[PDB]
Amino acid sequence: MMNPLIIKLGGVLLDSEEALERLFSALVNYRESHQRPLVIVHGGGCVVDELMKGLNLPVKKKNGLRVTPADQIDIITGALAGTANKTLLAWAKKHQIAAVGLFLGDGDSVKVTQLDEELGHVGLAQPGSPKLINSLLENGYLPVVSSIGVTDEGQLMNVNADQAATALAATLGADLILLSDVSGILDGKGQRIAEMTAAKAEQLIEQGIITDGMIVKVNAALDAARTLGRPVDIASWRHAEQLPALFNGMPMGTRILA
Amino acid sequence: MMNPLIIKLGGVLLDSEEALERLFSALVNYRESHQRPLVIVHGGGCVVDELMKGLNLPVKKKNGLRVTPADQIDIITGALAGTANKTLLAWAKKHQIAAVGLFLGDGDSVKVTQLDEELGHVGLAQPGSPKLINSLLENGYLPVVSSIGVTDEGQLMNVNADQAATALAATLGADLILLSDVSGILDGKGQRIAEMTAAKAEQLIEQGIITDGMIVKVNAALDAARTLGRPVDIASWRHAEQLPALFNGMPMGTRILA
Ligand SMILES: Nc1ncnc2c1ncn2[C@@H]1O[C@H](COP(=O)(O)OP(=O)(O)O)[C@@H](O)[C@H]1O
Ligand SMILES: Nc1ncnc2c1ncn2[C@@H]1O[C@H](COP(=O)(O)OP(=O)(O)O)[C@@H](O)[C@H]1O
Ligand SMILES: CC(=O)N[C@@H](CCC(=O)O)C(=O)O
Ligand SMILES: CC(=O)N[C@@H](CCC(=O)O)C(=O)O
Ligand SMILES: [Mg+2]
Ligand SMILES: [Mg+2]
Repeated sequence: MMNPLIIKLGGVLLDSEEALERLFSALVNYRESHQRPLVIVHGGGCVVDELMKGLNLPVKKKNGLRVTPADQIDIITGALAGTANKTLLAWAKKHQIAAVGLFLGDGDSVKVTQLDEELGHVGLAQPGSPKLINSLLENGYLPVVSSIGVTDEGQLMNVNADQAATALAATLGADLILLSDVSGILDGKGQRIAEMTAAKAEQLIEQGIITDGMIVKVNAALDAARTLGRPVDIASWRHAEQLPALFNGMPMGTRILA
Repeated sequence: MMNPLIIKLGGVLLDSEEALERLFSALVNYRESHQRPLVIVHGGGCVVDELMKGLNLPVKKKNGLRVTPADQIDIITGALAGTANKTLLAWAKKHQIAAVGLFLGDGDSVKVTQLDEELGHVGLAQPGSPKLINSLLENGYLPVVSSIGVTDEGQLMNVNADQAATALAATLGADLILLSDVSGILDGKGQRIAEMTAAKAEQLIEQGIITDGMIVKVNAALDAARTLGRPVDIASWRHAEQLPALFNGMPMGTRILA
């Protein structure tokens, strides 16, 4: 089988029925026209931010990573490993896609350990075993993986989805594309930056151009690019007409060069 | 491979760390001493009742089944398919058990359709395809399945865990044991009833002895018993010393006769 292609899904578009319908329409068209096996890794920081409101809880992110206290890991796991994951599985079913929902601990796909006591139950993701997912792919299923993981001691961990995607990419030797709610990395004037290198990324970060979630995203992209030795793109899945070319490997956002 | 044994886990014991540690200890001991493949199906009505409190929402059950409005299916899916499911996967990991979390729609394991518009997103579970789970079992994994499902049209459905377990039992041609927070079905004086038949069940229900969740449970048990042609037990997993004999097939609660 060919090297898989991991499509990481994130952004506020995860809360759009029209966006999801358009996306799954394009996924089906791609699947039925390409032999390359697909794997979906999803985030859902928005679903969490909403549930923390209905719950009246605060949201603190220490440089892109959400502080996850022990008293909030269950709620977060519910939102990400449950709600977000099963919502995507429902859309796949609606589109006759045979999918299987998983989290990082299934088949030890992605190894996770506590990153920093200051962050709480936030995990550091690293390559695991590709056996389970490789078998699922060889049997014709579309794995849909959340970013919740678990340590060997049995503690649930919240992994930022971008880092989970990169770790899984190395595990599977797969290509990676990071889809968000913005047309790639934007510059000081808010215009799309076509190509990105580690040196340029550093500059923009120091200048304060790349902040919050995009800092974590560009770093995960660079890691994947140098690890896989292939370019990694950051693009938007907001506009239907661009979806086709996007999956075809066309530069639609910011291409991260190894 | 032998016919699997589905262990359905429910009750308030799902909220007990001591109970969970004791249970997984006995599961490991059973697994390492029996060739019969295990499959876990879990409920978690308690996790839901708590989340509906922190949210300040009402809980209505029309004869054992929780009314699930469209505006609550995502929250419920989060609690059951997410929190409850991943909590059990963490305990399995803690005990070196290679498990894989699934929901009813994975591999179309259990077919689900809307049961009644009066109930909202509550599903009617029926046998599906045993291919995915049979493969997981043959590869050495312990499937841990939640009771959330999805219709062919892509709508998430809340299935009462007892009914999901029975449907999966028929699908896999597996034996079934329903574990709860009570020592089986109790009579008018609150004493354990050793054996149960369809005729006796009807009587007790009409008399008001068997109510709420136990009505759904005894009915699912009877269906499984007549469908599989084998006895189905309803017992408690509260006391550690009883766990061994329980899994060994000893009468610890109420044995449902076909
Ligand atoms: N230079 C930048 N270019 C583009 N987006 C940026 C930049 N700096 C910060 N962002 C923020 O990063 C967000 C995307 O990251 P995030 O919210 O974590 O979503 P996700 O990871 O689910 O795709 C964009 O919505 C934007 O608000
Ligand atoms: N005759 C009865 N015998 C035993 N338990 C009963 C009976 N009638 C009602 N119950 C209730 O059924 C409950 C178990 O059902 P339920 O709460 O749905 O838990 P679960 O399905 O997770 O095991 C018991 O805790 C008890 O409160
Ligand atoms: C640790 C951490 O930041 N986690 C992410 C996971 C979801 C995502 O990437 O969208 C979070 O927002 O909670
Ligand atoms: C429909 C329905 O009653 N669902 C169950 C599922 C969990 C269980 O059986 O514990 C419920 O309480 O929400
Ligand atoms: Mg993000
Ligand atoms: Mg019940």
